[PDB]
Amino acid sequence: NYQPTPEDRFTFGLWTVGWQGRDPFGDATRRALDPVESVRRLAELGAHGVTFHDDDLIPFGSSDSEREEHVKRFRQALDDTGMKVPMATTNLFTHPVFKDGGFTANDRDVRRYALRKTIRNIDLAVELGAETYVAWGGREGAESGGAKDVRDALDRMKEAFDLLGEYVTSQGYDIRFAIEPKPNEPRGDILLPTVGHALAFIERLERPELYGVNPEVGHEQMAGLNFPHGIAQALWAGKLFHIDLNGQNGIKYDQDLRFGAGDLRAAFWLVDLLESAGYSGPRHFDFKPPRTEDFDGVWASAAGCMRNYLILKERAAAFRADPEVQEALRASRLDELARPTAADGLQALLDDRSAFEEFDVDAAAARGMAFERLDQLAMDHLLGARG
Amino acid sequence: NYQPTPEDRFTFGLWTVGWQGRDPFGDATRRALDPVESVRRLAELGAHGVTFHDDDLIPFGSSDSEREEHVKRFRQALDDTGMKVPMATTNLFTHPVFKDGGFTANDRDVRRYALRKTIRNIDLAVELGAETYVAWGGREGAESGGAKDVRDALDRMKEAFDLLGEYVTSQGYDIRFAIEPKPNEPRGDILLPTVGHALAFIERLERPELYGVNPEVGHEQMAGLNFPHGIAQALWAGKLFHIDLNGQNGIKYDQDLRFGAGDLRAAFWLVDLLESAGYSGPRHFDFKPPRTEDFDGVWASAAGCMRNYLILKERAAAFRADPEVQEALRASRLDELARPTAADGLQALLDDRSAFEEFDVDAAAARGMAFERLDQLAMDHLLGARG
Amino acid sequence: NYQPTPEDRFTFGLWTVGWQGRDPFGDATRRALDPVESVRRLAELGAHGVTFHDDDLIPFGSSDSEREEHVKRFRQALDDTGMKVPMATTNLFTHPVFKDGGFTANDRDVRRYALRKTIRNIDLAVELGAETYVAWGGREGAESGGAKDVRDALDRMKEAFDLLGEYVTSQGYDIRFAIEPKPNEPRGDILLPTVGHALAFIERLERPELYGVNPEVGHEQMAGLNFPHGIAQALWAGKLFHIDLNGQNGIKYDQDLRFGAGDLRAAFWLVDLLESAGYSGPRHFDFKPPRTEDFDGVWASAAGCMRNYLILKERAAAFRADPEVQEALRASRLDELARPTAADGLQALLDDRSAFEEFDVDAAAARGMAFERLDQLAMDHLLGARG
Amino acid sequence: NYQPTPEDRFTFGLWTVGWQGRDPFGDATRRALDPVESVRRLAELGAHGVTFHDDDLIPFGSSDSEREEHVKRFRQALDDTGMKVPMATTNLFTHPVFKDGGFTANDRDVRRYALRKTIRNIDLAVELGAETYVAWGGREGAESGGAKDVRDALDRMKEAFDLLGEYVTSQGYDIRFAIEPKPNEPRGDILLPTVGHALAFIERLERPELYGVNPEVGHEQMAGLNFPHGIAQALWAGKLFHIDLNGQNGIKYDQDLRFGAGDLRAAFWLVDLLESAGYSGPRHFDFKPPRTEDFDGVWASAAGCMRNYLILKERAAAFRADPEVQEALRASRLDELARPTAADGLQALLDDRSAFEEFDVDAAAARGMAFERLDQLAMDHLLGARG
Ligand SMILES: OC[C@H]1O[C@H](O)[C@H](O)[C@@H](O)[C@@H]1O
Ligand SMILES: OC[C@H]1O[C@H](O)[C@H](O)[C@@H](O)[C@@H]1O
Ligand SMILES: OC[C@H]1O[C@H](O)[C@H](O)[C@@H](O)[C@@H]1O
Ligand SMILES: OC[C@H]1O[C@H](O)[C@H](O)[C@@H](O)[C@@H]1O
Ligand SMILES: OC[C@H]1O[C@H](O)[C@H](O)[C@@H](O)[C@@H]1O
Ligand SMILES: OC[C@H]1O[C@H](O)[C@H](O)[C@@H](O)[C@@H]1O
Ligand SMILES: OC[C@H]1O[C@H](O)[C@H](O)[C@@H](O)[C@@H]1O
Ligand SMILES: OC[C@H]1O[C@H](O)[C@H](O)[C@@H](O)[C@@H]1O
Ligand SMILES: OC[C@H]1O[C@](O)(CO)[C@@H](O)[C@@H]1O
Ligand SMILES: OC[C@H]1O[C@](O)(CO)[C@@H](O)[C@@H]1O
Ligand SMILES: OC[C@H]1O[C@](O)(CO)[C@@H](O)[C@@H]1O
Ligand SMILES: OC[C@H]1O[C@](O)(CO)[C@@H](O)[C@@H]1O
Ligand SMILES: OC[C@H]1O[C@](O)(CO)[C@@H](O)[C@@H]1O
Ligand SMILES: OC[C@H]1O[C@](O)(CO)[C@@H](O)[C@@H]1O
Ligand SMILES: OC[C@H]1O[C@](O)(CO)[C@@H](O)[C@@H]1O
Ligand SMILES: OC[C@H]1O[C@](O)(CO)[C@@H](O)[C@@H]1O
Ligand SMILES: [Mn+2]
Ligand SMILES: [Mn+2]
Ligand SMILES: [Mn+2]
Ligand SMILES: [Mn+2]
Ligand SMILES: [Mn+2]
Ligand SMILES: [Mn+2]
Ligand SMILES: [Mn+2]
Ligand SMILES: [Mn+2]
Ligand SMILES: [Mn+2]
Ligand SMILES: [Mn+2]
Ligand SMILES: [Mn+2]
Ligand SMILES: [Mn+2]
Ligand SMILES: [Mn+2]
Ligand SMILES: [Mn+2]
Ligand SMILES: [Mn+2]
Ligand SMILES: [Mn+2]
Ligand SMILES: [Mn+2]
Ligand SMILES: [Mn+2]
Ligand SMILES: [Mn+2]
Ligand SMILES: [Mn+2]
Ligand SMILES: [Mn+2]
Ligand SMILES: [Mn+2]
Repeated sequence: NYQPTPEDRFTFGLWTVGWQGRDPFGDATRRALDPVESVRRLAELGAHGVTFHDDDLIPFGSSDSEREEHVKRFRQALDDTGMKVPMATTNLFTHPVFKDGGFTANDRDVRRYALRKTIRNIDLAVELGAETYVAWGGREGAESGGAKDVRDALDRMKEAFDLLGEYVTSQGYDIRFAIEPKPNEPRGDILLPTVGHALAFIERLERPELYGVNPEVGHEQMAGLNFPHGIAQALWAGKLFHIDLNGQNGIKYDQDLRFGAGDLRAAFWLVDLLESAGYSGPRHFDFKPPRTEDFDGVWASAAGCMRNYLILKERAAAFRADPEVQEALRASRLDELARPTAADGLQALLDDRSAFEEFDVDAAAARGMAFERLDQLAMDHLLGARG
Repeated sequence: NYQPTPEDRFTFGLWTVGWQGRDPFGDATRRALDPVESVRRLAELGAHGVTFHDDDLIPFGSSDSEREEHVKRFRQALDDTGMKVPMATTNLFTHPVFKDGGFTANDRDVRRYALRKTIRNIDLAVELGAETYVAWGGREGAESGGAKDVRDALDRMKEAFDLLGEYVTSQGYDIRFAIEPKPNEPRGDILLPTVGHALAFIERLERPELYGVNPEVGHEQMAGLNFPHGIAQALWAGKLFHIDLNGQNGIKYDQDLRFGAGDLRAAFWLVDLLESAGYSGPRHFDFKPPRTEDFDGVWASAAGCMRNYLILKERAAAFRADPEVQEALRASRLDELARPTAADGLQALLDDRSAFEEFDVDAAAARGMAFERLDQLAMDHLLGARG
Repeated sequence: NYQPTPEDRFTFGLWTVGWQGRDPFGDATRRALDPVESVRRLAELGAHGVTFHDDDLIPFGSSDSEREEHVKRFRQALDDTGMKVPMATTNLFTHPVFKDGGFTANDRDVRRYALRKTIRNIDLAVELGAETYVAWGGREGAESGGAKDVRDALDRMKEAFDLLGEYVTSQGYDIRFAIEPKPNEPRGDILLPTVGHALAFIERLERPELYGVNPEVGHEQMAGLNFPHGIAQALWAGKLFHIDLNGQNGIKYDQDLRFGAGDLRAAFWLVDLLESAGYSGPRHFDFKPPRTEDFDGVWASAAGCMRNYLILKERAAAFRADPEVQEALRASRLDELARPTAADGLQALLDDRSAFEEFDVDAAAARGMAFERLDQLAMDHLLGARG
Repeated sequence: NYQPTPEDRFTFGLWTVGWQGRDPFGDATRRALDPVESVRRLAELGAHGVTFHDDDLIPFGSSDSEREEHVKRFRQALDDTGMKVPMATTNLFTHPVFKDGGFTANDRDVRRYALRKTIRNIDLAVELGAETYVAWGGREGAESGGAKDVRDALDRMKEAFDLLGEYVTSQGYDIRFAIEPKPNEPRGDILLPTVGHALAFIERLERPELYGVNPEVGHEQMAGLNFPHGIAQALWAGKLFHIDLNGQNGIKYDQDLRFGAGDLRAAFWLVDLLESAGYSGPRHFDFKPPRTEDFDGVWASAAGCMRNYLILKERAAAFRADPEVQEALRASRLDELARPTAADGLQALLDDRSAFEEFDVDAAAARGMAFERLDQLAMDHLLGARG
């Protein structure tokens, strides 16, 4: 049961299963994985494809010829396995040159370099067939208030994305950008810290249609935000281009637990919303097998990502299909929420005495919402306890 | 020193100093304040003006004759003191009818009622000279995941704000709207939980130019976010129509401490930003004197709000004027951040070898940012260890 | 399925199902419940018993004769239904006199009054057969740093509990005290903010054996702490006298959701630990049906508390009984954790070359912990997805 | 002004200024610092001393001859500067062997190794003149609920500390132990997560008088707790053996900002408490110059730590000396808090009608606490708006 297949569109970053277990207080506990090994093992587990930072696939500082060779080996593995590369991204955070940012470094020469590094890898992404190009500005921010004028930083962020827009437009590429928010870590505060801030920003870009969000479960949870609500907003705006799935236990460092771990109920409501909305993008896992684990545990953790998505999918489908839930949805007036408030228009509203002068506010107030019964059906479904 | 005058544009909600001290675990510790007394006492302390919810000024359910009497008394005290009313707002949260929201209540009739109640108060705000009308959707949200389809709720929110914009335009009113975010409380999760989410939503409205944000110090802090950063993004977008100033000690219930209390450094960096940016709107305090206090403490706390703003203004000004700080700003390349990355344009960037093949990435990486020195000069100035 | 009965030892505060829905931003949405009604309805749902604050059962300020009458009616209901009263507590937080605390009010006359109120209700608790007397110092704390010398406050807290100890000892009562931690709300910071701080404090009391903790799921979660870890510590110390069960979604105001809601996985690990440890005290629900609900929803929410405990119990028992989990526990060396580190003693340890000079650190390092596979079995069990 | 001198007892970890800037998302930005250089540079800035983990001073795996060489060089620099070594500690977290803990690793052999590694360094700490030996159980904990039986882990922790106490007693060493709490990071939840939990644990040890706490400003803040309150509880218990001073901006990853940065008011109230209490231990900074910084910024940040302590000391002293503050303290009844509730004893309290039947609860309730005025005088003093 719950065996994933390519139809489920599960993808993994090379850096996920490849994470060697180095944390701020600890050395690596696992050897480096060859990207080819990761492609084959994930394919065997039922993955649809993989994603990469430039520097995951090609060691920083490789010559043109070594770079060709890294890419060729990886392509070969993709071809043998049928694995795809739906997304790609830039490492603008590891090299010490990026210590104050890539696109919003105070040093202009660094910001230019950030863009050139990005553009080179956009060409590679396109060659590999990537439809989304993720930007995570992990170094864009500050630890102190006078280090970063955030209005200037946003000008430079806009300038950078606008230039990327012009680049992909000039080349005739079908690739869209997805901005991945995170509120802090490894900067004290990161710019565009949440889905909202990234959606807002995108509207000020010269070609806003080329840009969307790549939200991450744990990142919105590091600001204590409701992740399914934020995905709903992104879907309402037409901007959910990609998603990173994982787990997180509240407000703390970014844990990057396998999906289903962390806030299990929020995972449930998330699957429900994505499936209800018909989200057709990759179900991409950005997680890290804990450094406690050997390679067998790495693969178990990867497999558990996909397993939990499928169990949740089944329970959410069973919840939405249950006629008793559908009656509960009516009792709670979810159907009334979907009706326009005033299709009759402003003047009709103002002339409607029953909306104000004759509104019996106490009778409306007395109506229970029936949300707890609804939510207990949802719980019973999640837990497969439908009595 | 630090005596506020009405030119400082300090305003207060009636519900601030008028808070009777009822919290979820306790009864009122103070008697109701007549709004006349609030107006007079705040003017004597050097306030510029007051703001109100409809229900602070006119108790819910008042007859027309009671309404006229409450407004007449309030108008006389405004007259007598010279106090302005720059902002007003609707209470769409207290009354049991609003338990599932106003604009996004699942019941349609409640949504229409919310709109009518709002509209009525827009008229009154205009009569009193308000330039901004705030919306705080405190009840818009959910405790449980099935209770609220967030995409439908956002359709309903957009409808409501669009109708309000249609109303003010049809009436020829100069007033603009400001959305005040809050992440949670009294709902488990509130819709448009942060400055980013509200900013993004506005761009989807029919007349986006009529709508900005009214961010609150404590509310962004309740999501663990950087409030000065949030304000910078609002200013960058042209959307800082109004602000609520107060204090909060991290991620917990909404404390509404006096301005200056809570995160003092963030208060410093906020004042620096507002004053640097030439923000010309009201410096509005949304705070609650703690229920420990009697009426004499109410006034002390309100005076404290204004005094802290002025002390921090002086310290920020001394910081910016210090020749050591200016040299520090240059050593930290804040001036370079303000300049374009690639005003030579995309093709010149792509052709610039110094941006990529010939960029000495180790030399750039080795150059310290000098942020700690800069930040210590800021601390020195804040603490008055430099004048 | 999952029908609760008195054998499950589920209890409810009168104030839980009786909460009228007043929050800091909202009026009551439900009428007051008669305590007799609450006793009968809970009995019908399969509850074992009820708990009370003095002021839930007897309106503050009742005369001796009205007080007798309130108590008599309640006793009658207990007798008809067979409901018990295993715990009782004092309201030292609602009346404005307690605005700076009961036991640690700065005013000495208030602290004395706090003790007299408490002692009167301890006599009533005993008469009703209560074995635990809970203290929740919801008002003990501060909003500002100079208001409360916390060393003095702790002296006064110790003095108060020591006097209560002497009282119950002098009267020959079999009643034990359980201190309920909460980190903040309605004070900015509450004294003894966590299980740890309360356990620590108890060790400085004159008769520490008379005192334990009454931890609450949501309260430890408001400090972002692992609730099952804290219960484990309390059980390790012999101090888990009582427990409050409910749900909470991270770090925010105290939500008091029905149990199972909030952090569902932490609910699972909690049930597992309590059942594994043979906790024999009440399974007491301190929750509040959301103010969205009418009385039918109040009773559904109460019923869902108990239902979720039973589902979780079943899954946790199935997890612990599964031989495949037992092999996984061995693979992860949980059994080795339970063995003494050095029963051979200090000198033997120092003479053991294989523990240091000849310890192959790299071979030990290479061993995977197998925790992810273990945890995925736990997930599969929780979700009833054992494939 | 505010030049530190060695009498101020300011100490620094080698790992503080020596931090090379490697974080989970980035490589080192600074070269390794020779501990000799750290000792010399900190002495010139007016430090009192340094502290170390075994592995900071002697790289993991050093031969005896390398060990002697590293220690000789360090001893000469201590000699040359007059710098003390008041505290030392074990690195039981970096090496992959410690991935599931040292003292509470599930594998027994790892636990024994942790103890032997610790013991060896206790000898060295004593040789260098340390009075305190810190334990920080950074790896003791779990990511998942089944991985760690917390009751068994606490049996193992107690065993370990008891063995260490047996060791120092058998050797006749004057050294005492201090447990440093942290709630999470690098483990999902760490055991003994706060000051309270560590304090409670100590009372269960065989020789509790040998053990206190080494609380860290940022660590308690990572649970959203009040650090000055935590310190007051440690002082009240006689257990504040050592302290780590730094800064943190709320609930997130461990920032380790310089002291003064982060929550400035909490830093003020901490200094007031330490100085009022006559705390005589080291003022130890556990901070990391941000990786943005070069070596000149490293020194600026370290100097900033000491300077902020001294500025805050002066401001707290001026606050306590101000005649208006003294009157404010009396108006707020801080003096009454310091006096007993009922030194007349239980029977006199029970017989005192003024404590109950005849207590005028409305008059007491009406008396304001005047905390806001007091707190504004504190703000004035902190900001230098009063001298
Ligand atoms: O206190 C934290 C720091 O101390 C130790 O030196 C570790 O080796 C370092 O990597 C760690 O992050
Ligand atoms: O953007 C690509 C990825 O970059 C880094 O690995 C991040 O830590 C991550 O969350 C992100 O999803
Ligand atoms: O930081 C604020 C300054 O930089 C901004 O990004 C704007 O371009 C400029 O007009 C403003 O005055
Ligand atoms: O009643 C006060 C409420 O409405 C106002 O618009 C406020 O800014 C919001 O913070 C608050 O709770
Ligand atoms: O901003 C918050 C306050 O504003 C309004 O006056 C409400 O009536 C009050 O109860 C609320 O808590
Ligand atoms: O102590 C009894 C109860 O008192 C109050 O109702 C609290 O808010 C609660 O959590 C506690 O459990
Ligand atoms: O606040 C600190 C003072 O109060 C304490 O609780 C002690 O009893 C006293 O010795 C100390 O000096
Ligand atoms: O390496 C630094 C580590 O060990 C020390 O004992 C520290 O106080 C702790 O905060 C830290 O991470
Ligand atoms: O420091 C703890 C580290 O552990 C992880 O959560 C993976 O288990 C990383 O995301 C993090 O950097
Ligand atoms: O002050 C109102 C309070 O009364 C209670 O019922 C306590 O008996 C609490 O839940 C509620 O918060
Ligand atoms: O103007 C009519 C209103 O005025 C009052 O009489 C004042 O006492 C209200 O009770 C009534 O509805
Ligand atoms: O001191 C004012 C604040 O304190 C509380 O009463 C605590 O529950 C809040 O509701 C309010 O914002
Ligand atoms: O303010 C929100 C209120 O709602 C509750 O969570 C119950 O649904 C209360 O615990 C809280 O006071
Ligand atoms: O700098 C180390 C980093 O390298 C990555 O693999 C990115 O490719 C990240 O997960 C990790 O944190
Ligand atoms: O003292 C022996 C040690 O000294 C070194 O030779 C220094 O280069 C080490 O490699 C060796 O183990
Ligand atoms: O600036 C020092 C701090 O910044 C980080 O590098 C961010 O990941 C932390 O690990 C460290 O405490
Ligand atoms: Mn399938
Ligand atoms: Mn990128
Ligand atoms: Mn600027
Ligand atoms: Mn969790
Ligand atoms: Mn992440
Ligand atoms: Mn991600
Ligand atoms: Mn809103
Ligand atoms: Mn604070
Ligand atoms: Mn607020
Ligand atoms: Mn506000
Ligand atoms: Mn510019
Ligand atoms: Mn049963
Ligand atoms: Mn009590
Ligand atoms: Mn004192
Ligand atoms: Mn949750
Ligand atoms: Mn609670
Ligand atoms: Mn409780
Ligand atoms: Mn420990
Ligand atoms: Mn801060
Ligand atoms: Mn730290
Ligand atoms: Mn530390
Ligand atoms: Mn005393």
